[PDB]
Amino acid sequence: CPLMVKVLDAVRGSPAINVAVHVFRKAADDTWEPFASGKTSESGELHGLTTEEEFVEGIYKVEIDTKSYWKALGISPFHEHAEVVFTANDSGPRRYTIAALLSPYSYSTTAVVTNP
Amino acid sequence: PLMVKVLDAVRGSPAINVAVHVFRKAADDTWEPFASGKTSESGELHGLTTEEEFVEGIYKVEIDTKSYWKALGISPFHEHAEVVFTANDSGPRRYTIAALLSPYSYSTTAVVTN
Amino acid sequence: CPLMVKVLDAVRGSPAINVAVHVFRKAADDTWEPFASGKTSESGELHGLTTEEEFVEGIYKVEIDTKSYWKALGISPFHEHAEVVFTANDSGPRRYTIAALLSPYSYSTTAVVTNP
Amino acid sequence: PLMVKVLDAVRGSPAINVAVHVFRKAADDTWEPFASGKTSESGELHGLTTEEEFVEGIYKVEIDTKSYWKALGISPFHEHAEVVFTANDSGPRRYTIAALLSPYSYSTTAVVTN
Ligand SMILES: Cc1n[nH]c(C)c1CCCOc1ccccc1F
Ligand SMILES: Cc1n[nH]c(C)c1CCCOc1ccccc1F
Repeated sequence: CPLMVKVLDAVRGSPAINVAVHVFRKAADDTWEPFASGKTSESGELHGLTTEEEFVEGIYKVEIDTKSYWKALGISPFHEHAEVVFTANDSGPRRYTIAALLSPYSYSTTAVVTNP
Repeated sequence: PLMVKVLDAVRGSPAINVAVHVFRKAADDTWEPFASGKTSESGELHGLTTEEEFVEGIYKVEIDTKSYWKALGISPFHEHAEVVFTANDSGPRRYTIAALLSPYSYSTTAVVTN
Repeated sequence: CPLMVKVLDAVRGSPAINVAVHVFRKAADDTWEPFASGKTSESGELHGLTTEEEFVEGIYKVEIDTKSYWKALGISPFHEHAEVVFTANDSGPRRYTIAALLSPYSYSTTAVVTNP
Repeated sequence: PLMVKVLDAVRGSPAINVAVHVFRKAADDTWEPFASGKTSESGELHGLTTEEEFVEGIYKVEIDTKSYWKALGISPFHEHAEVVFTANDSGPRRYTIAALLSPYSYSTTAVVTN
Protein backbone atom coordinates (compact mmCIF):
# COMPACT_ATOMS: atom_id res chain seq x y z
CA CYS A 1 0.00 0.00 0.00
CA PRO A 2 1.55 3.35 -0.66
CA LEU A 3 0.64 4.69 2.77
CA MET A 4 0.51 2.69 5.96
CA VAL A 5 0.27 3.83 9.58
CA LYS A 6 1.44 1.72 12.57
CA VAL A 7 0.74 2.75 16.16
CA LEU A 8 2.10 1.18 19.37
CA ASP A 9 1.27 1.72 23.05
CA ALA A 10 4.27 2.23 25.31
CA VAL A 11 2.24 1.79 28.51
CA ARG A 12 0.67 -1.60 27.60
CA GLY A 13 3.43 -3.00 25.39
CA SER A 14 0.98 -3.65 22.64
CA PRO A 15 -0.38 -2.42 19.37
CA ALA A 16 -2.57 0.66 19.81
CA ILE A 17 -5.89 -0.66 18.51
CA ASN A 18 -8.86 1.36 17.28
CA VAL A 19 -6.86 4.56 16.89
CA ALA A 20 -8.57 7.01 14.50
CA VAL A 21 -6.31 8.47 11.83
CA HIS A 22 -7.20 11.32 9.44
CA VAL A 23 -5.06 12.22 6.45
CA PHE A 24 -5.18 15.62 4.77
CA ARG A 25 -3.52 17.03 1.71
CA LYS A 26 -2.64 20.66 1.24
CA ALA A 27 -4.64 22.27 -1.63
CA ALA A 28 -3.58 24.84 -4.15
CA ASP A 29 -5.22 27.48 -1.96
CA ASP A 30 -3.25 26.40 1.11
CA THR A 31 -6.09 24.76 3.02
CA TRP A 32 -6.01 21.20 4.32
CA GLU A 33 -8.33 19.04 2.28
CA PRO A 34 -9.58 15.74 3.69
CA PHE A 35 -7.74 12.91 1.90
CA ALA A 36 -8.52 9.73 3.69
CA SER A 37 -9.23 8.26 7.15
CA GLY A 38 -9.50 5.02 9.03
CA LYS A 39 -8.81 3.20 12.29
CA THR A 40 -5.99 0.94 13.38
CA SER A 41 -6.64 -2.78 13.49
CA GLU A 42 -5.97 -5.29 16.23
CA SER A 43 -2.33 -5.24 15.01
CA GLY A 44 -2.09 -1.45 15.34
CA GLU A 45 -1.97 -1.07 11.56
CA LEU A 46 -3.96 0.90 9.08
CA HIS A 47 -3.77 -0.08 5.45
CA GLY A 48 -5.99 0.81 2.55
CA LEU A 49 -5.95 4.55 2.98
CA THR A 50 -5.08 5.32 -0.66
CA THR A 51 -4.03 4.01 -4.05
CA GLU A 52 -0.87 4.80 -6.02
CA GLU A 53 -3.06 6.70 -8.53
CA GLU A 54 -4.71 8.84 -5.89
CA PHE A 55 -1.54 9.43 -3.84
CA VAL A 56 -0.10 12.13 -6.00
CA GLU A 57 2.70 14.57 -5.06
CA GLY A 58 1.78 16.94 -2.30
CA ILE A 59 2.14 17.96 1.32
CA TYR A 60 0.25 15.50 3.49
CA LYS A 61 -0.74 15.60 7.16
CA VAL A 62 -1.37 12.38 9.08
CA GLU A 63 -3.33 13.21 12.18
CA ILE A 64 -3.31 10.43 14.80
CA ASP A 65 -6.13 10.87 17.27
CA THR A 66 -4.12 10.06 20.39
CA LYS A 67 -6.36 11.95 22.84
CA SER A 68 -9.51 10.02 21.63
CA TYR A 69 -7.47 6.83 22.08
CA TRP A 70 -6.27 7.56 25.63
CA LYS A 71 -9.72 8.85 26.74
CA ALA A 72 -11.57 5.83 25.19
CA LEU A 73 -9.33 3.99 27.62
CA GLY A 74 -10.47 6.27 30.40
CA ILE A 75 -7.10 8.08 30.64
CA SER A 76 -6.34 11.90 30.49
CA PRO A 77 -3.40 12.59 28.17
CA PHE A 78 -1.38 15.71 27.33
CA HIS A 79 -1.63 16.07 23.55
CA GLU A 80 -4.69 16.61 21.38
CA HIS A 81 -3.26 14.46 18.61
CA ALA A 82 -0.01 13.64 16.96
CA GLU A 83 0.44 15.24 13.55
CA VAL A 84 2.92 14.07 10.99
CA VAL A 85 3.39 16.48 8.06
CA PHE A 86 5.54 15.69 5.02
CA THR A 87 6.05 16.13 1.31
CA ALA A 88 5.30 12.90 -0.54
CA ASN A 89 6.02 11.55 -4.00
CA ASP A 90 7.97 14.52 -5.20
CA SER A 91 10.67 12.31 -6.83
CA GLY A 92 8.15 9.86 -8.04
CA PRO A 93 6.03 7.27 -6.22
CA ARG A 94 7.27 5.96 -2.90
CA ARG A 95 5.81 3.77 -0.21
CA TYR A 96 5.50 5.38 3.20
CA THR A 97 5.08 3.83 6.64
CA ILE A 98 4.37 6.27 9.42
CA ALA A 99 4.98 4.75 12.84
CA ALA A 100 4.04 6.21 16.17
CA LEU A 101 4.81 5.10 19.71
CA LEU A 102 2.46 6.59 22.29
CA SER A 103 2.57 7.50 25.98
CA PRO A 104 0.18 9.75 27.85
CA TYR A 105 2.60 12.73 27.89
CA SER A 106 4.86 11.83 25.00
CA TYR A 107 5.10 10.32 21.55
CA SER A 108 7.68 9.41 18.99
CA THR A 109 7.20 9.05 15.27
CA THR A 110 9.35 7.82 12.42
CA ALA A 111 8.93 7.25 8.72
CA VAL A 112 10.12 4.40 6.56
CA VAL A 113 10.26 5.36 2.91
CA THR A 114 10.85 2.75 0.22
CA ASN A 115 11.08 2.85 -3.56
CA PRO A 116 9.00 0.13 -5.25
CA PRO B 1 4.93 29.35 32.12
CA LEU B 2 5.95 27.92 28.68
CA MET B 3 9.40 26.77 27.61
CA VAL B 4 10.51 24.89 24.51
CA LYS B 5 13.67 22.78 24.35
CA VAL B 6 15.00 21.22 21.12
CA LEU B 7 17.77 18.66 20.78
CA ASP B 8 19.60 17.15 17.80
CA ALA B 9 19.96 13.36 17.81
CA VAL B 10 22.42 13.29 14.89
CA ARG B 11 25.02 15.63 16.39
CA GLY B 12 24.30 15.13 20.12
CA SER B 13 23.71 18.77 20.73
CA PRO B 14 21.14 21.43 21.36
CA ALA B 15 19.31 22.40 18.16
CA ILE B 16 20.30 26.04 17.80
CA ASN B 17 18.52 28.79 15.88
CA VAL B 18 15.41 26.70 15.25
CA ALA B 19 12.29 28.82 14.57
CA VAL B 20 9.37 28.04 16.82
CA HIS B 21 5.83 29.42 16.38
CA VAL B 22 3.14 29.12 19.00
CA PHE B 23 -0.55 29.45 18.12
CA ARG B 24 -3.71 29.57 20.18
CA LYS B 25 -6.94 28.02 18.88
CA ALA B 26 -9.59 30.66 18.33
CA ALA B 27 -13.34 30.38 18.75
CA ASP B 28 -13.84 29.72 15.03
CA ASP B 29 -11.32 26.87 15.17
CA THR B 30 -8.57 28.70 13.32
CA TRP B 31 -5.05 29.00 14.67
CA GLU B 32 -4.04 32.47 15.72
CA PRO B 33 -0.45 33.54 16.27
CA PHE B 34 0.46 33.70 19.92
CA ALA B 35 4.36 33.73 20.39
CA SER B 36 7.43 32.94 18.44
CA GLY B 37 11.20 32.95 18.58
CA LYS B 38 14.41 31.08 17.73
CA THR B 39 16.06 28.59 20.03
CA SER B 40 19.18 29.78 21.79
CA GLU B 41 22.66 28.31 21.94
CA SER B 42 21.31 25.91 24.58
CA GLY B 43 18.45 24.87 22.36
CA GLU B 44 15.91 26.68 24.52
CA LEU B 45 13.30 29.27 23.95
CA HIS B 46 12.14 31.16 26.98
CA GLY B 47 10.14 34.34 27.21
CA LEU B 48 7.31 33.21 24.99
CA THR B 49 4.47 34.24 27.27
CA THR B 50 3.48 35.39 30.69
CA GLU B 51 1.21 33.89 33.31
CA GLU B 52 -1.38 36.60 32.62
CA GLU B 53 -1.57 35.87 28.87
CA PHE B 54 -1.30 32.06 29.02
CA VAL B 55 -4.93 31.22 29.75
CA GLU B 56 -6.57 27.83 29.38
CA GLY B 57 -7.00 26.75 25.82
CA ILE B 58 -5.63 24.62 22.96
CA TYR B 59 -2.11 25.61 21.85
CA LYS B 60 0.04 24.48 18.96
CA VAL B 61 3.83 24.66 19.02
CA GLU B 62 5.27 24.41 15.52
CA ILE B 63 9.01 23.68 15.32
CA ASP B 64 10.60 24.44 11.90
CA THR B 65 12.58 21.27 11.64
CA LYS B 66 12.87 21.30 7.84
CA SER B 67 14.86 24.58 7.79
CA TYR B 68 17.06 23.38 10.62
CA TRP B 69 18.09 20.22 8.70
CA LYS B 70 18.43 22.04 5.40
CA ALA B 71 20.85 24.55 6.94
CA LEU B 72 22.98 21.55 7.99
CA GLY B 73 22.89 20.27 4.46
CA ILE B 74 20.67 17.31 5.38
CA SER B 75 17.39 16.45 3.55
CA PRO B 76 14.68 15.70 6.12
CA PHE B 77 11.32 13.98 6.02
CA HIS B 78 8.94 16.32 7.91
CA GLU B 79 7.81 19.84 7.02
CA HIS B 80 7.82 20.69 10.72
CA ALA B 81 7.07 19.15 14.06
CA GLU B 82 3.78 20.01 15.64
CA VAL B 83 2.90 19.75 19.30
CA VAL B 84 -0.77 20.39 20.09
CA PHE B 85 -2.09 20.37 23.66
CA THR B 86 -4.57 21.84 26.14
CA ALA B 87 -3.34 24.17 28.86
CA ASN B 88 -5.32 23.27 32.01
CA ASP B 89 -5.31 25.33 35.19
CA SER B 90 -5.90 22.34 37.51
CA GLY B 91 -2.58 20.91 36.35
CA PRO B 92 0.85 22.16 37.43
CA ARG B 93 1.81 25.64 36.32
CA ARG B 94 4.94 25.36 34.22
CA TYR B 95 5.02 23.58 30.85
CA THR B 96 8.18 22.49 29.12
CA ILE B 97 7.76 21.04 25.63
CA ALA B 98 10.85 19.10 24.59
CA ALA B 99 11.62 17.74 21.11
CA LEU B 100 14.41 15.42 19.99
CA LEU B 101 15.07 15.62 16.30
CA SER B 102 16.37 13.23 13.64
CA PRO B 103 16.06 13.60 9.86
CA TYR B 104 13.19 11.07 9.58
CA SER B 105 11.92 10.99 13.14
CA TYR B 106 11.15 13.03 16.23
CA SER B 107 10.25 12.44 19.83
CA THR B 108 8.38 14.94 21.98
CA THR B 109 7.47 15.03 25.68
CA ALA B 110 5.80 17.42 28.11
CA VAL B 111 7.12 18.15 31.59
CA VAL B 112 4.44 19.88 33.61
CA THR B 113 5.55 21.03 37.04
CA ASN B 114 4.68 23.32 40.00
CA CYS C 1 8.59 -16.74 16.64
CA PRO C 2 8.77 -16.18 20.34
CA LEU C 3 11.45 -13.50 20.02
CA MET C 4 11.79 -11.03 17.20
CA VAL C 5 13.92 -7.90 16.91
CA LYS C 6 13.11 -4.98 14.55
CA VAL C 7 15.53 -2.10 14.00
CA LEU C 8 14.92 1.16 12.10
CA ASP C 9 17.24 3.99 11.04
CA ALA C 10 16.01 7.48 11.89
CA VAL C 11 18.61 9.19 9.68
CA ARG C 12 17.82 7.26 6.46
CA GLY C 13 14.13 6.55 7.02
CA SER C 14 14.68 2.90 6.43
CA PRO C 15 15.10 -0.45 8.05
CA ALA C 16 18.49 -0.81 9.73
CA ILE C 17 19.94 -3.71 7.74
CA ASN C 18 22.79 -6.01 8.76
CA VAL C 19 22.65 -5.00 12.42
CA ALA C 20 24.28 -7.64 14.67
CA VAL C 21 22.20 -8.67 17.67
CA HIS C 22 23.40 -10.86 20.57
CA VAL C 23 21.02 -12.30 23.15
CA PHE C 24 22.14 -13.42 26.59
CA ARG C 25 20.36 -15.09 29.45
CA LYS C 26 21.28 -14.67 33.08
CA ALA C 27 22.54 -17.95 34.65
CA ALA C 28 22.01 -19.32 38.10
CA ASP C 29 25.43 -17.94 39.03
CA ASP C 30 24.52 -14.44 37.84
CA THR C 31 26.67 -14.37 34.72
CA TRP C 32 25.36 -13.60 31.24
CA GLU C 33 25.33 -16.74 29.16
CA PRO C 34 25.22 -16.50 25.37
CA PHE C 35 21.72 -17.46 24.22
CA ALA C 36 21.45 -16.66 20.59
CA SER C 37 22.60 -14.17 17.91
CA GLY C 38 21.94 -13.05 14.39
CA LYS C 39 21.76 -10.09 12.00
CA THR C 40 18.85 -8.02 10.78
CA SER C 41 17.57 -8.65 7.27
CA GLU C 42 16.87 -6.23 4.46
CA SER C 43 13.57 -5.49 6.29
CA GLY C 44 15.37 -4.66 9.56
CA GLU C 45 14.02 -7.83 11.17
CA LEU C 46 15.60 -10.73 12.93
CA HIS C 47 13.59 -13.89 13.35
CA GLY C 48 14.65 -17.39 14.22
CA LEU C 49 16.62 -16.58 17.32
CA THR C 50 14.93 -19.22 19.51
CA THR C 51 12.17 -21.77 19.90
CA GLU C 52 9.33 -21.83 22.43
CA GLU C 53 11.02 -24.86 24.06
CA GLU C 54 14.37 -23.16 24.41
CA PHE C 55 12.96 -19.77 25.46
CA VAL C 56 12.33 -20.62 29.06
CA GLU C 57 11.69 -18.16 31.92
CA GLY C 58 14.64 -15.97 32.71
CA ILE C 59 16.24 -12.55 32.54
CA TYR C 60 17.33 -11.87 28.98
CA LYS C 61 19.57 -9.18 27.49
CA VAL C 62 19.21 -8.19 23.84
CA GLU C 63 22.33 -6.38 22.78
CA ILE C 64 21.96 -4.42 19.53
CA ASP C 65 25.33 -3.62 18.03
CA THR C 66 24.55 -0.03 17.07
CA LYS C 67 28.16 1.20 17.04
CA SER C 68 29.22 -1.61 14.57
CA TYR C 69 26.22 -0.57 12.44
CA TRP C 70 27.00 3.17 12.36
CA LYS C 71 30.76 2.57 11.80
CA ALA C 72 30.13 0.00 9.00
CA LEU C 73 28.40 2.98 7.46
CA GLY C 74 31.48 5.09 8.09
CA ILE C 75 29.81 7.15 10.85
CA SER C 76 31.05 7.82 14.50
CA PRO C 77 28.19 7.33 16.98
CA PHE C 78 27.82 7.95 20.72
CA HIS C 79 26.75 4.60 22.18
CA GLU C 80 28.58 1.28 22.18
CA HIS C 81 25.35 -0.65 21.78
CA ALA C 82 21.78 -0.57 22.85
CA GLU C 83 20.91 -3.12 25.53
CA VAL C 84 17.42 -4.25 26.31
CA VAL C 85 17.11 -6.28 29.53
CA PHE C 86 13.88 -7.93 30.66
CA THR C 87 12.28 -10.84 32.46
CA ALA C 88 10.56 -13.17 29.99
CA ASN C 89 8.02 -15.95 30.23
CA ASP C 90 7.49 -15.71 33.94
CA SER C 91 3.67 -16.03 33.59
CA GLY C 92 3.98 -18.59 30.91
CA PRO C 93 5.07 -18.35 27.26
CA ARG C 94 4.72 -15.01 25.52
CA ARG C 95 5.81 -13.64 22.19
CA TYR C 96 8.15 -10.67 22.34
CA THR C 97 9.02 -8.08 19.71
CA ILE C 98 11.85 -5.75 20.63
CA ALA C 99 11.93 -2.67 18.43
CA ALA C 100 14.65 -0.09 18.24
CA LEU C 101 14.85 3.23 16.41
CA LEU C 102 18.41 4.46 15.96
CA SER C 103 20.18 7.80 15.58
CA PRO C 104 23.87 8.49 15.99
CA TYR C 105 23.46 10.05 19.48
CA SER C 106 20.14 8.57 20.51
CA TYR C 107 17.89 5.54 20.43
CA SER C 108 14.45 4.49 21.47
CA THR C 109 13.23 1.00 22.20
CA THR C 110 9.85 -0.55 22.89
CA ALA C 111 8.48 -4.01 23.46
CA VAL C 112 5.33 -5.61 22.16
CA VAL C 113 4.30 -8.59 24.23
CA THR C 114 1.53 -10.91 23.09
CA ASN C 115 -0.04 -14.05 24.50
CA PRO C 116 -0.40 -16.84 21.92
CA PRO D 1 31.40 16.70 33.34
CA LEU D 2 28.60 14.06 33.63
CA MET D 3 24.93 14.71 34.30
CA VAL D 4 21.95 12.36 34.11
CA LYS D 5 18.37 13.54 33.55
CA VAL D 6 15.34 11.24 33.77
CA LEU D 7 11.78 12.01 32.73
CA ASP D 8 8.46 10.18 33.10
CA ALA D 9 6.33 9.94 29.96
CA VAL D 10 3.25 8.62 31.80
CA ARG D 11 2.93 11.45 34.32
CA GLY D 12 4.68 14.26 32.38
CA SER D 13 7.16 14.90 35.11
CA PRO D 14 10.72 14.48 36.22
CA ALA D 15 11.41 10.92 37.40
CA ILE D 16 12.28 11.50 41.05
CA ASN D 17 14.29 9.28 43.37
CA VAL D 18 15.46 6.98 40.59
CA ALA D 19 18.69 5.09 41.45
CA VAL D 20 21.45 5.51 38.93
CA HIS D 21 24.73 3.55 38.91
CA VAL D 22 27.69 4.45 36.77
CA PHE D 23 30.40 1.92 35.93
CA ARG D 24 33.72 2.16 34.15
CA LYS D 25 35.00 -0.72 32.00
CA ALA D 26 38.16 -2.21 33.45
CA ALA D 27 41.11 -3.72 31.64
CA ASP D 28 39.76 -7.25 32.10
CA ASP D 29 36.44 -6.21 30.55
CA THR D 30 34.48 -6.25 33.80
CA TRP D 31 32.39 -3.32 34.96
CA GLU D 32 33.70 -1.53 37.99
CA PRO D 33 31.63 0.83 40.11
CA PHE D 34 32.39 4.44 39.40
CA ALA D 35 29.53 6.76 40.75
CA SER D 36 25.99 6.50 41.88
CA GLY D 37 23.10 8.48 43.29
CA LYS D 38 19.34 9.10 43.18
CA THR D 39 17.70 11.63 40.90
CA SER D 40 16.52 14.82 42.55
CA GLU D 41 13.14 16.49 42.56
CA SER D 42 14.02 17.85 39.10
CA GLY D 43 14.90 14.40 37.83
CA GLU D 44 18.59 15.23 37.72
CA LEU D 45 21.70 13.73 39.14
CA HIS D 46 24.69 15.99 39.34
CA GLY D 47 27.91 15.57 41.25
CA LEU D 48 28.72 12.14 39.92
CA THR D 49 32.32 12.82 38.98
CA THR D 50 34.97 15.42 38.48
CA GLU D 51 37.00 16.40 35.46
CA GLU D 52 40.10 14.83 37.04
CA GLU D 53 38.46 11.42 37.56
CA PHE D 54 36.44 11.25 34.32
CA VAL D 55 39.14 10.02 31.97
CA GLU D 56 38.62 8.51 28.53
CA GLY D 57 37.07 5.10 28.61
CA ILE D 58 33.86 3.08 28.23
CA TYR D 59 31.16 3.95 30.79
CA LYS D 60 27.82 2.39 31.59
CA VAL D 61 24.97 4.32 33.17
CA GLU D 62 22.38 1.97 34.65
CA ILE D 63 19.01 3.55 35.52
CA ASP D 64 16.84 1.47 37.89
CA THR D 65 13.63 1.87 36.00
CA LYS D 66 11.97 -1.27 37.38
CA SER D 67 12.01 0.02 40.99
CA TYR D 68 10.77 3.41 39.87
CA TRP D 69 7.68 1.92 38.17
CA LYS D 70 7.04 -0.57 40.95
CA ALA D 71 6.97 2.23 43.53
CA LEU D 72 4.23 3.85 41.41
CA GLY D 73 2.33 0.60 41.43
CA ILE D 74 2.96 -0.02 37.72
CA SER D 75 4.41 -3.30 36.33
CA PRO D 76 7.15 -2.50 33.81
CA PHE D 77 8.89 -4.42 31.06
CA HIS D 78 12.63 -3.70 31.56
CA GLU D 79 14.90 -4.63 34.46
CA HIS D 80 16.72 -1.34 33.99
CA ALA D 81 17.83 1.01 31.28
CA GLU D 82 21.43 0.85 30.24
CA VAL D 83 23.39 3.55 28.48
CA VAL D 84 26.88 2.51 27.37
CA PHE D 85 29.26 4.94 25.68
CA THR D 86 32.88 6.03 25.18
CA ALA D 87 34.09 9.25 26.78
CA ASN D 88 36.41 10.89 24.21
CA ASP D 89 38.62 13.88 24.95
CA SER D 90 38.51 15.26 21.38
CA GLY D 91 34.76 15.73 21.80
CA PRO D 92 33.10 18.48 23.83
CA ARG D 93 33.63 18.38 27.57
CA ARG D 94 30.25 18.07 29.21
CA TYR D 95 28.02 15.00 28.81
CA THR D 96 24.35 14.94 29.64
CA ILE D 97 22.64 11.56 29.37
CA ALA D 98 18.86 11.96 29.22
CA ALA D 99 16.26 9.18 29.48
CA LEU D 100 12.52 9.32 28.91
CA LEU D 101 10.68 6.48 30.54
CA SER D 102 7.48 4.55 29.85
CA PRO D 103 6.46 1.18 31.28
CA TYR D 104 7.36 -0.75 28.10
CA SER D 105 9.67 1.69 26.37
CA TYR D 106 12.46 4.21 26.83
CA SER D 107 14.24 6.81 24.79
CA THR D 108 17.76 8.03 25.54
CA THR D 109 19.93 10.79 24.05
CA ALA D 110 23.34 12.33 24.69
CA VAL D 111 23.99 16.07 24.68
CA VAL D 112 27.72 16.69 24.48
CA THR D 113 28.72 20.33 24.77
CA ASN D 114 31.65 22.71 25.45
C1 LIG E 1 15.33 11.43 26.02
C2 LIG E 1 14.22 11.99 25.13
N1 LIG E 1 13.65 11.36 24.10
N2 LIG E 1 12.76 12.14 23.60
C3 LIG E 1 12.72 13.28 24.29
C4 LIG E 1 11.78 14.46 24.01
C5 LIG E 1 13.66 13.25 25.31
C6 LIG E 1 14.02 14.29 26.37
C7 LIG E 1 15.02 15.24 25.77
C8 LIG E 1 16.37 15.25 26.51
O1 LIG E 1 16.01 16.07 27.56
C9 LIG E 1 16.94 17.01 27.97
C10 LIG E 1 16.43 18.12 28.59
C11 LIG E 1 17.23 19.16 29.04
C12 LIG E 1 18.60 19.08 28.82
C13 LIG E 1 19.16 17.99 28.20
C14 LIG E 1 18.32 16.95 27.76
F1 LIG E 1 18.90 15.91 27.12
C1 LIG F 1 11.31 1.92 18.62
C2 LIG F 1 10.49 3.16 18.27
N1 LIG F 1 10.43 4.30 18.99
N2 LIG F 1 9.66 5.12 18.43
C3 LIG F 1 9.16 4.56 17.32
C4 LIG F 1 8.20 5.27 16.36
C5 LIG F 1 9.67 3.28 17.17
C6 LIG F 1 9.40 2.27 16.05
C7 LIG F 1 8.07 1.52 16.27
C8 LIG F 1 7.79 0.45 15.21
O1 LIG F 1 8.22 -0.70 15.92
C9 LIG F 1 7.54 -1.82 15.57
C10 LIG F 1 7.21 -2.10 14.26
C11 LIG F 1 6.53 -3.31 14.03
C12 LIG F 1 6.21 -4.14 15.09
C13 LIG F 1 6.55 -3.84 16.38
C14 LIG F 1 7.24 -2.68 16.62
F1 LIG F 1 7.56 -2.32 17.89
